[PDB]
Amino acid sequence: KVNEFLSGFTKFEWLCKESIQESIKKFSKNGPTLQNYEDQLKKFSQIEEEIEKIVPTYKIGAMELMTHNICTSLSTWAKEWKLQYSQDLHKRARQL
Repeated sequence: KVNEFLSGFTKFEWLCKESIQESIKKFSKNGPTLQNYEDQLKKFSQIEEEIEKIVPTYKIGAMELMTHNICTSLSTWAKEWKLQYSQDLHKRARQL
């Protein structure tokens, strides 16, 4: 049951791979539009919605889990991409 939770949450673990700078740099090399940047910020806010959606806290048999730790991890991981987006926005302004 833990692993079922974990499988539902691999999509959220995607943060760990996406946190690499190379992914955001490939997407930035794509030269996306302002609407695209806004779409990534919005998908990011939706990620945050899922981060607060840590409702499952069922005691796994006779074991109680610490979900707030996971939530905090996800939130920090998250914040990474927003700071990345601000820093690339500034250099777009620079070049153009």
